[PDB]
Amino acid sequence: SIERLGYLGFAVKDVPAWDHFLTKSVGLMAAGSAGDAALYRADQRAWRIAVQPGELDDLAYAGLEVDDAAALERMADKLRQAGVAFTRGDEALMQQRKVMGLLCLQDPFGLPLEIYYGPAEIFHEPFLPSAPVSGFVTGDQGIGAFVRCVPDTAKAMAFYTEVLGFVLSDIIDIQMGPETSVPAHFLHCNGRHHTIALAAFPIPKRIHHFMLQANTIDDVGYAFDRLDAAGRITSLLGRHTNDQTLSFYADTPSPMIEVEFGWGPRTVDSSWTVARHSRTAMWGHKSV
Amino acid sequence: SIERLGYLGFAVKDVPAWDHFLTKSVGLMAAGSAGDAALYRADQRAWRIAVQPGELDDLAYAGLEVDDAAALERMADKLRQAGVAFTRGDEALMQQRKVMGLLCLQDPFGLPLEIYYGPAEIFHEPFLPSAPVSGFVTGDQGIGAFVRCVPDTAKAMAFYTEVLGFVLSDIIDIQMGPETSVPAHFLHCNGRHHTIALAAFPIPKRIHHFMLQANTIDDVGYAFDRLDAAGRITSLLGRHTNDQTLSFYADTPSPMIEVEFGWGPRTVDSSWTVARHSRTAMWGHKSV
Amino acid sequence: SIERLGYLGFAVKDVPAWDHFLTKSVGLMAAGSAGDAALYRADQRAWRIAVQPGELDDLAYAGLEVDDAAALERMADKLRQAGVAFTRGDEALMQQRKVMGLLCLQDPFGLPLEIYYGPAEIFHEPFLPSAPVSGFVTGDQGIGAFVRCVPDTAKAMAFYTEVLGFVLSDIIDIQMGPETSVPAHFLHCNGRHHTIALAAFPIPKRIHHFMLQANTIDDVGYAFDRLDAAGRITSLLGRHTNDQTLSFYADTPSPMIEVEFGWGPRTVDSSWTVARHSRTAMWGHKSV
Amino acid sequence: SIERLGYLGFAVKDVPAWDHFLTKSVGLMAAGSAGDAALYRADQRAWRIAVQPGELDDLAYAGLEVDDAAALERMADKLRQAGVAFTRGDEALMQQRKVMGLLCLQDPFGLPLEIYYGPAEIFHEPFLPSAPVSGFVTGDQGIGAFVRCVPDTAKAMAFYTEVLGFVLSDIIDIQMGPETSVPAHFLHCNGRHHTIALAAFPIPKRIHHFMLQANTIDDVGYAFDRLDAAGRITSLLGRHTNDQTLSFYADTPSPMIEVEFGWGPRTVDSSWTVARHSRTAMWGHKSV
Amino acid sequence: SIERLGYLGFAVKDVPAWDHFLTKSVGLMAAGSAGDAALYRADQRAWRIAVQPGELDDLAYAGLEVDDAAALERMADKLRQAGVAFTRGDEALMQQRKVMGLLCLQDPFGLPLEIYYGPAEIFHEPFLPSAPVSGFVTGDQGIGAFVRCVPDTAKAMAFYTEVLGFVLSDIIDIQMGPETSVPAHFLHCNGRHHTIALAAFPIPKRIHHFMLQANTIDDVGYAFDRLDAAGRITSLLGRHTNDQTLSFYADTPSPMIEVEFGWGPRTVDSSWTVARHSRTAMWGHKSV
Amino acid sequence: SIERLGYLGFAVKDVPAWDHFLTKSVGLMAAGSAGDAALYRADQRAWRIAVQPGELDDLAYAGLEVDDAAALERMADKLRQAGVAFTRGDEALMQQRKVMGLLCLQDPFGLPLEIYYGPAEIFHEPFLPSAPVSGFVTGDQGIGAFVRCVPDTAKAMAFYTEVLGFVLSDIIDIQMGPETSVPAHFLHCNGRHHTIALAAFPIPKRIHHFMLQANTIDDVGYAFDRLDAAGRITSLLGRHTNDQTLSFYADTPSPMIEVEFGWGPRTVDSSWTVARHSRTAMWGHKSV
Amino acid sequence: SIERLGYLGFAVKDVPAWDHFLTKSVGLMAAGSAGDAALYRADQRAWRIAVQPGELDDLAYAGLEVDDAAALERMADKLRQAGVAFTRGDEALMQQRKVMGLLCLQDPFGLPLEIYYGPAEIFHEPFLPSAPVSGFVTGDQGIGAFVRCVPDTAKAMAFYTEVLGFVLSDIIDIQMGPETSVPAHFLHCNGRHHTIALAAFPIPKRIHHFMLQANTIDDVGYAFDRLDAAGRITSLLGRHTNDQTLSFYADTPSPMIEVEFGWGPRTVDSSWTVARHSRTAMWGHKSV
Repeated sequence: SIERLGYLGFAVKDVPAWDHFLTKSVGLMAAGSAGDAALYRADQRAWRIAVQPGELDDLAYAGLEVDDAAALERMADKLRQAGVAFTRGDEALMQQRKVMGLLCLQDPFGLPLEIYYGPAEIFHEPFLPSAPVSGFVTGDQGIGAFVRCVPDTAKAMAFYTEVLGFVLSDIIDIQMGPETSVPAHFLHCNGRHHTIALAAFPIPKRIHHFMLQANTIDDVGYAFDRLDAAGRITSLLGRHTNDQTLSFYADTPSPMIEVEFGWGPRTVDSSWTVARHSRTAMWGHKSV
Repeated sequence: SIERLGYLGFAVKDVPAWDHFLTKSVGLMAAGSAGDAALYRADQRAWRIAVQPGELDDLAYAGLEVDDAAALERMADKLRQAGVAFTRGDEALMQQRKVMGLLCLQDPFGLPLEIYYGPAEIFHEPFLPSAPVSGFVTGDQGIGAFVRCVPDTAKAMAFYTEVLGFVLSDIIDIQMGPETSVPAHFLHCNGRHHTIALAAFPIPKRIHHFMLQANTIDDVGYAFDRLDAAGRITSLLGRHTNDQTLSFYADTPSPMIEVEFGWGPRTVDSSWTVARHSRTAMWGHKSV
Repeated sequence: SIERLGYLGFAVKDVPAWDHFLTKSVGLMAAGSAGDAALYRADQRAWRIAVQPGELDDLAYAGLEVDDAAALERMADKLRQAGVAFTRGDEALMQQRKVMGLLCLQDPFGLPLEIYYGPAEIFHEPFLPSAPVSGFVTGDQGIGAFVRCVPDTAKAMAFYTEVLGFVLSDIIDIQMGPETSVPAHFLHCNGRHHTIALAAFPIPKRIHHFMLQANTIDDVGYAFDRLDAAGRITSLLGRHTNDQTLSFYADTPSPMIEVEFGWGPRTVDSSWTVARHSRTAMWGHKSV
Repeated sequence: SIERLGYLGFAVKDVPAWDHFLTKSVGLMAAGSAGDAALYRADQRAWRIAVQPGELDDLAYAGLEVDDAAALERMADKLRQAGVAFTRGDEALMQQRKVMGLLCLQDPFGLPLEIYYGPAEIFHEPFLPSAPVSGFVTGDQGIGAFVRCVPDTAKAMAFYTEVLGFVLSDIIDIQMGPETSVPAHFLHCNGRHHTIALAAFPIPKRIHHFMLQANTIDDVGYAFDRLDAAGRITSLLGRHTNDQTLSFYADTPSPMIEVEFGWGPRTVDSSWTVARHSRTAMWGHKSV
Repeated sequence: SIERLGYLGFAVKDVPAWDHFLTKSVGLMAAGSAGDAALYRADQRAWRIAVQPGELDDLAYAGLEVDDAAALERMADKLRQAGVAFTRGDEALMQQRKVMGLLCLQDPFGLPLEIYYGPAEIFHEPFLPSAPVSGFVTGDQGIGAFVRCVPDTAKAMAFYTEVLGFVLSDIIDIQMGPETSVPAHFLHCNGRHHTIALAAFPIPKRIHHFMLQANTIDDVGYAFDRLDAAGRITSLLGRHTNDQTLSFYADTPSPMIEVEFGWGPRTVDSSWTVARHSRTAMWGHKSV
Repeated sequence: SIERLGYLGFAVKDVPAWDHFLTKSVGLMAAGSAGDAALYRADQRAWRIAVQPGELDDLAYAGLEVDDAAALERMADKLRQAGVAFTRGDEALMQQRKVMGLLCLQDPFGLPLEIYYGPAEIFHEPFLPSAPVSGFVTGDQGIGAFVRCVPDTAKAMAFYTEVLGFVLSDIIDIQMGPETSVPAHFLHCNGRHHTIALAAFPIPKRIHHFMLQANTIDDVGYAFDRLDAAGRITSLLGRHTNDQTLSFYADTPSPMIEVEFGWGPRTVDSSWTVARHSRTAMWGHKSV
Repeated sequence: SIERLGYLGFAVKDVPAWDHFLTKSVGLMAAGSAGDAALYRADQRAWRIAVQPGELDDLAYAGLEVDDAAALERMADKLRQAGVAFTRGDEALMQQRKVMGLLCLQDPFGLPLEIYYGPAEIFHEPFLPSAPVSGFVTGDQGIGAFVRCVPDTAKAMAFYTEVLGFVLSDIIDIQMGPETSVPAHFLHCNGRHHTIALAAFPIPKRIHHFMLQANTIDDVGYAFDRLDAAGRITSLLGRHTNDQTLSFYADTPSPMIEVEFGWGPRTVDSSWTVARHSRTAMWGHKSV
């Protein structure tokens, strides 16, 4: 099974705006380029987020990491047995993403996924944030999480759990209208409460948002002000019911895609009980 | 196997007396109603104890929790293989108990059991006790425990262990008369020393008592005085030989059903050795 | 010297609104009455805040605590030597405030102060909050703090430091207009970063606000939502530069008097260096 | 000033009953005799409690310890300056109490006090309790405490504080009748919340009770049962408002003198604030 | 497999001498009798060592504990499969040893073994040592250990490992004469470095010695002096190479059987590497 | 007495080279300018190091901090009593250094010193290093230290100790030639092993070097490589005998002035014993 | 699978130079001889490194340890199944290496390997270093590591992983020339980041170097100076990218074989992710 979410690639209309957003606002470290993709770091990895020009203004691919070569062949076997089409990344792609091997596939609704092993680390170029952020919580929990929009949550659930090995943490019924709610399913594949959530939102984007976790509450507080100065805040500070991440939300430069910048969630394990929540926020998160 | 005891429902003759008892005396939080049942909370769960009108003046049902949907189907399989009759809770029942799925059955002596998964949590309405109690120890150990009266301990034991997956912790020989004792069997299904004890007491009730565990010794001390002011104390403070819960006992408003309010027990695991004790109390617990 | 701020008395136009505000919103425990004053508790003390009817809609008095009878006589000596008028609280007043002895005086600008020793504690009636708040940080640091408006900060400073024994922690230049700032002086008399701050604000009230410190960040988060539901929020969540209290502000029912509800500040001692800050907030606290 | 209470001597009508009481019930170690006094140990000291035959059935003397020879001469100087009569213990007395030097005096109401230094320790005969008690909390806090009955609390207070250097911790108003209470004053001379309390009780004895502090709550629980088997319990388990000792009370064999056997109190220091309490118990301690 | 050594029974010529030895010297608690056996306690168990009259002056039986009824049936199955004769303890024997079930067998060289489950605990009669010893280390590691003399170590090894499930920890070559050594094999069945050691010593007894582990180094030091006063010391204080127990040895009243009284050994687990040592002592243990 | 070294000002020939050196190499944060001085930060202070153009290529002034206004007047009194000339910084100077008050003087050999209180902090502009350094150890220990060259160590010693209140930590005899050594005296004024060392080196500069302390050993390791890439290393990694700072040395752009970048020293207090060392390095620090 | 590297044997041209090197420089304890091999200790083992005369001037054999006799037979089975030739060490060899059993084989490129169990420990002759080194980190992680030169890394990898059970930790691309790098594969068999690394270096030796890990950073610092005094340093202090060992390198007396003396690495487990690094050093390690 997938061990963690390791990287994200966005294809966007305003590369400079994304560059400023990820560095001066979010605090990531600019790390050069690979092909037409600008690269950004959050830790020791050669890169975590890639930004390339494109009309999509959306997530273009997600990297799903495994721990070694044999694990990757086992994922190939799982894909074959499940009838899921995939191709093996060629040398150029391997070089482009800085990995030792990868399988290219899509989820049932067209999001390209890349299952890989052997990513590049560059400890000789220690991480230096572009804005005051003490650091990000990554490690075995990967880069963070994202909320995947899908037209059929049950169909998406079967794929992510049965094929990729993610596990359901819990569900939140997100009230949309007076008598309309959407059951968001939160899935884990390691200690991070969730790495991918699945929801049938009426949004045209592949994802609703991606989440990064910072080391301290002040990191979050300071980041709020930077995004507020940029005019991008979409939520006040708040804390989620299920993972208890204390965060705020802001718009990325791609319309309808937000970022969640947070701190201090609960983590999970094999004893996590599936439960249901009627609200996204235990406190705060008022929409603005 | 069952992971924990999650809820209890009582059917009683004096609903107002039970309401005052659970709130002003015990300290639980009133949490509205579902159908004709008044609901009470001890933590983040939407409810833990339900009280409905009825002539039984007894425990009407017990909710036995599992961690996910697949676990529930596996319990269904265990019931089928064991020849234990059960039905699937319909939508109305699921809505009534605020769960995602449930199986309805009885133990061999008529106590209705509900095996469920996916309970509702309401972190946006943080727990507020009705009396000075710092909190209850629940979490993975469930709401607490109860002592189930049975006519045939061996028969009850086979069902709870072989069918439901509980495990024997230890036995106490409870001296009843000059040359008469009853062997109480204490069963666990998680870290709580026991969740269900089985005993052939000559009492007309389904249970002898239910137990709640508070966070501090002062919680217990203060609760003693509140129940004493109410004229309900049945035991002085004391500590059990087997789980070493330091507690007192009091009458509930239903005759012959008591409550045990305690603190600081030992917890168990796979290395817990079956042992036998000749007394219920290491110290205290004098009957009054 | 004064050891800590122990109590506050308000004289207000809307006693019921203050009652609801302190209980359902802030979380204090209603504790009966003394004379025409409604009493509120935050801990083991018989009372911490008193609310009496009056047109002032302001702080009517502040209780400044010392540790014993001899300390009180020494404060009397300090007042005499400094030429500050004072009277000794009579039996009725002692009974009213539940103290063993008190001196009644005013600060140079008319705020009545009561220096006392021997307050009443009622551990047999353990604290029970009226809203979900885990508890307040009081103890040797007293009930909290307040910001005292004065027409002459230097004059006020001499009195609070030379006569009462408070000590300057630091200064914040609070920008009021384009080319106008007010130098707020923050004074301590124990580990609390400040107990009284002195500022020449153009506000008609004796105080700008009073501050209570809760045990957890969630206490603060939950309280924000309760005050927001009441329509009283005046600041978003934020953190101060000098004491690093993470808080929000809200209006009390008395116009121009606010409450600050906070968590997690730095504490001080004899090694605290006087420093100057150009902003009140390290992050957040946007005015709304 | 006095550093700690080091020993107590009782003169009683039933020496065998006291012997059984201190050993089999309380758990002290029999330690032979000195003259006509039977000796009992609680720790490394050669003795802590002495029992001699006499019609008093009361406390005959209390040993007040200082840390060295010079400290004792300084106490002599304090007594001289205060006009308090005293004599120097002769060689026989020094040998009898196993000390290097002592001053013999009385408090203003006739209780003999012995101020001493240089007590004997016998680590080569390690402490062995006579009943199951894990140990007593003594050390720098001395053997324990006692409540001294006096006809004039103010007079007693001046002596214990001004002459002997004890310090007021707090006061409890002990309700005796419908409209009658006695203000008990609790005095410390080290970390123990109090070593001597002063109260104008209408009891014919020099003391109301003496208190010993055990290491664990189980020590207390087990001791309760032993004293209950002996028919001596006078209070149920409970916890005091001021020192928060969790204890029970029992009769000694001398009528109107009780023992308090407790655990887990708060300790004090130079920052302890004088406060007043309206009840002796935060919870429990119901009289039986 | 066997979980721990739970009890030992000796058959001796001088019951009074053994009684004094186990109580006044070793510190065990006398606990009455069962049949013609005097019982001794080291902890919460109703008994740990039994002493009965007999000419053997040797270990008469050893109790090997398992955690539950099913485990005992599994041991029965192992014995059957291995062709090892055994009988089921009858009611009288079960009553005599205070257990819920037992299998009676012998090791290949005639030492009676009793495999049992469900021992009696008596927490209402808390442990009280007969001599100054703070306590013994037992719990999941059982009562202690013994060194079993055998004529054929390989044969004994096969039985204890293959049949009973003990595991080899390490070996010490014990030099007997100028060119003669005996390879002692140390076996564990839990965290205790060893519970049974196997050695081909030329001693007529079933065992060379049994070992008890005390809580502190002072326990050991004080015990040394008590056994020295009794004229029983056989070794000076020392520390073993393999388990690093710091101990001394003394004679029991049965000739050629000693006791080892120790403290502070290393404990083991599944990662313990088999190693060989050329000496029994890292330091000390000089024979006297 | 002086509490800590708070700031340093350099007057240099190559401002751009110093700018690159302090930011890209050392890791300090550029913080704008005040007058013709470029400012650099290491923490929450508005500035720590100032660089202005000048032919000196040397330390132009050192800021010595005290905790409050009264402390500054007391230093003025000490200067007056000692006959040391000083002037009071005017408004322009106060504005320039961002302090509430300052005294301007020189040490006996012409180094300008500024004794000040009330420095500016800017927590709303959190520290962001210009190179990968996790942070600096400052706080109550000030910015760091420097080694002051003097022609007469005894004369310098009398001034720094008797007038400014520094305290001798220890001495190192620094071997210069075959039969020539210089006794460097290391002085503290807080927990930092030394803040100023005094040595009669034959160097034309006011100081031999200044020292900054980083949070981790990796900070130091990474910094070494950055300075090595710049061609500035003067010592290999090493650790001092007296403070046990683990550091390396590098040239600043001003000839004969170096920087020491270190980690992990011992800290001092009132119990630090004056001792003498024959070498500067316990290990390493080979000159290159 | 192999549990750890337990010993190394070198065959060298200058035995005295190796003797001085391992004792006076590295700090190992001389431990006599076995046959023509001089023995050296690093801990409780009778020996860790053996040095015998020979023209090879290279590693002559490596001892690979397993935990018991059965484990060794299982390794024999693995060798048989894989078609790898091996012989059983005879009595003389067993005596020579001080082990209870061993299999002699070679890796695919001629390095003799000895798989063994039951090594000799000599706690009665406690370790005494020959130079100031506080101790070495060995225990379950074995003596240390070595870098094995091979002509075919894939072939070597298959043998060490598939046959011996080592596991790939990570890879470093070691740049040799302008457009030439060698992919070093680092393998673990316990918590030590690696025990054997495999690399196709163009060196005539079996190994590039062996590594020892000392307890403290000062151990490393002091050792650097000792090797520098000997003229043997080949690298400055530095820290590796992958295991983060902070070390230096020095020449052994055998040309082209070095020693790495280090401290403070990361350790591994089953969750270690295979990653790739482009440099050997995160910082330092400049070649000299």
